[PDB]
Amino acid sequence: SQFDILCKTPPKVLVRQFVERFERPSGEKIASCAAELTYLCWMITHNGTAIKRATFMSYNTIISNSLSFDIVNKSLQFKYKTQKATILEASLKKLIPAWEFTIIPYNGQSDITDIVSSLQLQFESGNSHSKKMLKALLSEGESIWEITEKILNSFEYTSRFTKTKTLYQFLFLATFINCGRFSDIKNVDPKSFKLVQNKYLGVIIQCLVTETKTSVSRHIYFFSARGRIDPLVYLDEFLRNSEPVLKRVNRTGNSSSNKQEYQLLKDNLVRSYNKALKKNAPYPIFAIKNGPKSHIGRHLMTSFLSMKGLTELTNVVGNFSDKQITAIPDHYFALVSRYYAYDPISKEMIALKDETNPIEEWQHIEQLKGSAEGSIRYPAWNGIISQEVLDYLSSYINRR
Amino acid sequence: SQFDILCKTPPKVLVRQFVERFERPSGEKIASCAAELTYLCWMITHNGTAIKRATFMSYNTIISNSLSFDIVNKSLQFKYKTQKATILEASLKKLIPAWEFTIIPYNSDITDIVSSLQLQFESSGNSHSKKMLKALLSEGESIWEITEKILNSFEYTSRFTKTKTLYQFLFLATFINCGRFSDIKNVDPKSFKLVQNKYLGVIIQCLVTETKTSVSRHIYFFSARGRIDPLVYLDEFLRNSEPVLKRVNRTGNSNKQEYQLLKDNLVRSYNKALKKNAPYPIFAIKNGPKSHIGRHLMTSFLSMKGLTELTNVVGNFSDKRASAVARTTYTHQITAIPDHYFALVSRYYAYDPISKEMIALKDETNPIEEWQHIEQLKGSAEGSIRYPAWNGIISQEVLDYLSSYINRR
Amino acid sequence: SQFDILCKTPPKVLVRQFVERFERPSGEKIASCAAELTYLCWMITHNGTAIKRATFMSYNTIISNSLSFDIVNKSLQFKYKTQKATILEASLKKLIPAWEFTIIPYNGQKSDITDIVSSLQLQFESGNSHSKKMLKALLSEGESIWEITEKILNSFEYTSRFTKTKTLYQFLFLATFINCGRFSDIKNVDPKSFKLVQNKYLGVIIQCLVTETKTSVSRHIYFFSARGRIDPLVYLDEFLRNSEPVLKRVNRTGNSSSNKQEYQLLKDNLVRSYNKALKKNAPYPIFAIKNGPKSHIGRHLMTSFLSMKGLTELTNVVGNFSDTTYTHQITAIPDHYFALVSRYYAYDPISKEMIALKDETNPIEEWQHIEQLKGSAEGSIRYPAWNGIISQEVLDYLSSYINRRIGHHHHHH
Amino acid sequence: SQFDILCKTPPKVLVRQFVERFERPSGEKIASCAAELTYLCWMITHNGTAIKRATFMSYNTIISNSLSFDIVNKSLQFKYKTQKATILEASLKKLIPAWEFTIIPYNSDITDIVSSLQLQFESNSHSKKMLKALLSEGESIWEITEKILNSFEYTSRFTKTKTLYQFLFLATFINCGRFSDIKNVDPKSFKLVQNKYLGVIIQCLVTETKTSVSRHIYFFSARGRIDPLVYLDEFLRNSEPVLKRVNRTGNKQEYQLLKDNLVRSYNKALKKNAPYPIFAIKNGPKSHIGRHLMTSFLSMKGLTELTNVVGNFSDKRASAVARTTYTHQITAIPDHYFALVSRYYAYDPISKEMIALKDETNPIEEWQHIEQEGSIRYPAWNGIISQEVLDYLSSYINRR
DNA sequence: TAAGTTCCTATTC
DNA sequence: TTTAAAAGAATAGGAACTT
DNA sequence: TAAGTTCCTATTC
DNA sequence: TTTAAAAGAATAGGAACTT
DNA sequence: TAAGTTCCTATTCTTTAAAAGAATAGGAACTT
DNA sequence: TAAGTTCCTATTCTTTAAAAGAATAGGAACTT
Repeated sequence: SQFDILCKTPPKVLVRQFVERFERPSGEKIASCAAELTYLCWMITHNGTAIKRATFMSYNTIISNSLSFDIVNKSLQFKYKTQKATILEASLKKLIPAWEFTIIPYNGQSDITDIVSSLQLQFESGNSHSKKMLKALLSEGESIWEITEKILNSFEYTSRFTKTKTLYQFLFLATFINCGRFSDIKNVDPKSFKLVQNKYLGVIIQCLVTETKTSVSRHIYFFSARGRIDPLVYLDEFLRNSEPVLKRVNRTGNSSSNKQEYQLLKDNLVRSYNKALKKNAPYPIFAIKNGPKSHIGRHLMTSFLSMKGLTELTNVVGNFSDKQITAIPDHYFALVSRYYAYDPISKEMIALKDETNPIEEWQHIEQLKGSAEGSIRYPAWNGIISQEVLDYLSSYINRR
Repeated sequence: SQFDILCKTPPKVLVRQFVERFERPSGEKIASCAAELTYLCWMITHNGTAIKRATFMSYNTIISNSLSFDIVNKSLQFKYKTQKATILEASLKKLIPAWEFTIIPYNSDITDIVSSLQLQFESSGNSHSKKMLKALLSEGESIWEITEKILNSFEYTSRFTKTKTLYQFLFLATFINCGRFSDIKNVDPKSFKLVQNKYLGVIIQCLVTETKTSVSRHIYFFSARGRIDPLVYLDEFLRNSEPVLKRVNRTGNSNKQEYQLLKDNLVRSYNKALKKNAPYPIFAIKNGPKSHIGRHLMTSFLSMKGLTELTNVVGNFSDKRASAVARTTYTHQITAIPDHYFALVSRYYAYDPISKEMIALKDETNPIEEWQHIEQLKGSAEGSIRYPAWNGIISQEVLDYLSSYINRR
Repeated sequence: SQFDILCKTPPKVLVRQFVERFERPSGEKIASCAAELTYLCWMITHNGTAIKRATFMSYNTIISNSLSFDIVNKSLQFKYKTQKATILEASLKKLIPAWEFTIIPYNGQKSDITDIVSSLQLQFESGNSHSKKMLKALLSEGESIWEITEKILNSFEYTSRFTKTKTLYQFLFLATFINCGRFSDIKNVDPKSFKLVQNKYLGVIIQCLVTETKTSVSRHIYFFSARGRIDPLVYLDEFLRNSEPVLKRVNRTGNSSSNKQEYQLLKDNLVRSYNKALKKNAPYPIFAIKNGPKSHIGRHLMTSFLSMKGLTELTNVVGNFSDTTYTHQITAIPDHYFALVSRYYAYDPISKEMIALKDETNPIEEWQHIEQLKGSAEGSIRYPAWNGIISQEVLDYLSSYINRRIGHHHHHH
Repeated sequence: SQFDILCKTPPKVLVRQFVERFERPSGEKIASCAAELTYLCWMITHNGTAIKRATFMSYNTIISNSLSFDIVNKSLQFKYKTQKATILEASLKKLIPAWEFTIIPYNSDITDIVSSLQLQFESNSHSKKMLKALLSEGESIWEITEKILNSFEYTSRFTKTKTLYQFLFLATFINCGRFSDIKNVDPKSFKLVQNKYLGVIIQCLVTETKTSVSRHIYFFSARGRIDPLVYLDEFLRNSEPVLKRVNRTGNKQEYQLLKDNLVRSYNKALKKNAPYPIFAIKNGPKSHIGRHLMTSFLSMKGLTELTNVVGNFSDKRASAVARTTYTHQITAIPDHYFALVSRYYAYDPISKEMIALKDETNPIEEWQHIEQEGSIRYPAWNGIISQEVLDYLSSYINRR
């Protein structure tokens, strides 16, 4: 990819390659300065700070779409998300004195007559059909859990391979359960899996994601759930069909010191996943272009919590901005696991008289040792995922 | 109304009518550009976004009160709630180059300040009202006693059965739902449904979309033990008022709703009435709560019973415990008033702060069991006959239920 | 006072009197425009909003000290706490076109090395920070907060010239300590707001309300039984039987009298004599320092007491330091606060609960004994000057507690 | 030291010496204005307020590293932590009109950004992880404490250094204080203070703390193989009062408990005798280990409420107005804290109580036997440390 | 087969 | 999706001596 | 006869 | 001492008619 | 020697403002 | 009569932006 090449190219070389384009003013050469120009405009406006893959990608597109130049008057202009265009224009000139640069703001700073004619148009005959469907999804009959199962099911046969089937369901259920984004699941450090105690379910599986959108680390969980949908089961299926992925570098920094060497899922999994979700459209919402896809899980849990009147948890669970890395309260999992119910009147979690009590089953599992069969059931993750974890999951699975 | 005419006038025409005023500079013409100017300043600062009736009304008043101009120097100024006055001034000029505009922040001149002070000095903000409400509450009478007394103050003083019916309905409705006037008025009569409630069997639910914070909420009506029965007042309301055509409330032009539950002006006569029959001192205070009393009453009721956790949900308050973004684009489902809320307000149950439970009052009549007796009852479609004006508008399932409940008593 | 006259003068008249000063340009006339000018600069910069007595007093002084003018060039300048000097200058001119005004910031941009140096050079060779030094000592040395409180309280016992002043000083001091309030917090109490309020640790305590506080955030002022030689109820008793209700002083230009308290608890000038007294009978060094805390001592003491005991969470609430329903917002003090300050209990850091001292007398039970016999409206007889002002329920309670204290057979039947 | 000389030099003289450097523009003279310039820039930006040793040291280094000048154009520039460079530049000029000064923010141009990036291209989290490891492994806090304490037992070259290291370490742990918290103790403030659990404990006072918020330092009898009183005894009988080093350009205090340079020697020692891996890490905690240990101890025992008080962490409950203006008495460390750390008791998280460990020796009763000489055992501190204290310690020791 | 990927561009958060 | 950069004041470390 | 007051000015919050 | 100012969108009120 | 010292430099922690407004403390001449 | 209406004006609630950055969704053209 372009970004990968950028990261491979030495700084001095980049500035070199950029300058060369202007010695023998060629349309073929100046029109390919987009990547380089992006890098430069950033390095300038941020004094050397590294640039993230996504951000670079975005800006590079913006520059490409706006780049225009006059080889005769030695002038060149383009758009860039910045407000100190001057400082940037100047710095650019210093690198290529002969030329005159013009940075055009990406954001508009709105003529009446247009606004009017546009209004006049509307008068005669928001455009968020996406929000309309999302309301329906939740507004009609089915409960959140019913919708979850149905979506989860839509991949069951439509998938071409067991791996993809396994991945889609795992990813979807994972996103819902943690109210996380695709990346929150994908960037998990497989080596961070641990067994953590929870006074309601005994123990739950916890892993860590560092490379999140807002760069605020958060935990991702997996736990036993009462009913036809059991996260542990899908985690099991996931593990026995997929393998660790080398952490893709996503920023120009050269930092090779401390960092995760692996990641839980493949970066491109999202494309196929969305493409799948799009086709097997279990609900209308998924037919809408640019409508939520992999995100859906996020929106679902966010709604679930708001509906249950537990918005206090929303922030913690969904990892947002509020006023060690903050952990999810014990009762959250109690609820989502379905072994308990939230009582509005007293505000406590009440377990369902259903026979199986998660706590007692963990104890039965915790007891009988001498069964490192976990490392035998999950060969590809052996040596990667804590054995204590692999053994627990393995047991739980066999033990049922 | 002016706003209605604004909505009826085609955009190009508005800009037309505005420009004309400046070709033959007349005082009679420039002094009437307020409405148009309001619309324009908005459209400009919001890039075509529609403007809401109330907001337009407000701004239009502000412009009217501040509009001043010099026909000779071709200059014109006025106040407008904005901080990017320049952008606005410029855009205005482009439409009428000859003139120079000056937008003054709504954030004055001494002689005015003075005369105004001189005025105040001679004649003998909301603090008094809050104190009076606390009084109203801190004296023998319970929330329900106060509710009944107010409800009664209209019983005789009203000039017509309709007005009497409307006032009581509105008041009780506002209290019961902890809603504002508008929360009751903008209900979509076509959204009435029967919804189950584990404490009362079923309750009537309707929907309001056009709320102050634009966050939709539900409005309810349910059987209540005691002298005051919401269902009864709903019955009286329905048999004396008729569906109201939904007033247009924004310049836009479409998620329709042809009707609304009450008349927009009902609030004026209602407050005027509440003011005169002043059942309590609080109502004598100028600018003191009027139609808002209902809301304050229930808010107090819940707090006093120590259930402030519900207050937010019932009063439909923007919830701040969840990220802004978590709200704006990730939440897609109206929060639900918890079942027990109605149990309490219905008076068929009581709240035990210690056991955190709803203790049914041994009153003979059991809400749940009576609904079953009513639900069994079939064929009797006397609902559409009892509420002719709402027939075809309000779900027949609802009209039949109410009708039965009423007759069945 | 000048401020009172300002409030009595009709707006149009003020502007009148001000303008007149500039028609027959006289030094005797222009030099007396300070009050008027203060009022005007405020009304202008605040669009008619009223001005508070203290603020007016302050600004008027600042203007008086800086006012200067040229009758020939028809120019006049002065300092005023503002940053939009221009808007102000203009508005002034419009009122008197002939003249040119110049508002000078009270708080300029703000020095020069050589000065800084010579100043340092001065110091190298060789009362506000000395204030903080003494306050630390006061608390740092032996004595406990309660010991210091008693000692100060006593310093007035024999140095006062009248029983009333003695009574007032001790009441005020103890009141300020107990509520961690300022002089004004005690002075502006609405005598008509006294009420009996329940407290799970002491049975009941006396509560009153102050609205006119510095930060305009209302707060409650309390009085309660305390175990030991210092009993707030006793000093309240002495206070009430020697002082009378004070008509509420008007403290803002508003004409509004429509609704407001007609009485205030203490006299505005009490603070002068009180500080003067505290200054002389200087029970401790701290009080000798010029501009050092005087009536404010109470506030510092309690703040320190709470910090020392590690209960800073209460500090804000009790001291009313700034940080739904249709309600006059006033946050109250948690029940346990009074438990502590009353001395009938102790704070246990390990569990965070209040533990009563096995001392025989338990306050709750005594309130019950008092609550039982009523009908003895002996309160209105003991506090004649407050009768009809302070709730009878309150006067009767205090009265009983007092009698039921010194002893008497009828009060013990 | 330079700073000491600064404090010894009269203000007028400093400004004198500074000005002289610019009359006969000499590289040898202008290049030595760093100290003086530091002082001045401070005095200017703070209107005469004194400057602290550490702060002066830091700024002086920054100026030295950036100072550059042109004797011909009579210009001089340097970096300084400030944002009102102009005001400063001006003031400087007024003192030496002929010259033009340029203050550069300490906290651009492409070629620099580039070369800097080119540099990086070619070439904190670990320490925290290592501490967690150190903690999350069999050995209890007290076991770790003893082991570290022992690592000096033989590796030390003198009895004094051995004595000092162990004392300092145990002191830091016990009080959850920094090096300075122990070093700046006023030896004349030692007292006997009552404790409802241990009878009495030794209390001293530190005024010159980092946050300038005074705090108390304690020493008390502890059950087990590690007894603070014993190490205090060893300390006292091998070291002696240190003259309080002046730490600001300006409130006497004739002595301090330890030597300012003790920390270097101590860290160097801790580094070599590395009892644990953590100590091998460059820039990893050294003398700071004690605080971290206690901080962890309290958190682990679930008593974080105490942490703030014991560690003297700036309180954020009471407002700044409250804290600044109206607070004049050091928050008292709760009695039970010492009960715990002394090991004569245990904390019951459920009953919220101190459960005395049936150990035979009762701390309270032994104090009484003692309460029912010292100046001869601690000659160097005689007349300095309260006799009441020296006698108590002396007894306790002999009575052992 | 295309569902799956691959590597940008377009949109949304 | 988010929203505190920096001054101010310690605690490590480096290098060359010292006991 | 000085502690108390009155009504500003100076300082501090 | 305190420290979010203001745009945006309801709910009261005033005045002159209607019934 | 090499741990232990000096005396800076390099790193890693902790705390942060300014001024309009509105009290409280003090100065003098007067009251009692 | 005045309560009840109109149609603004006056008051009193309520919630906030904008944009640089960083992901997720979609378009075309290859792969198992």
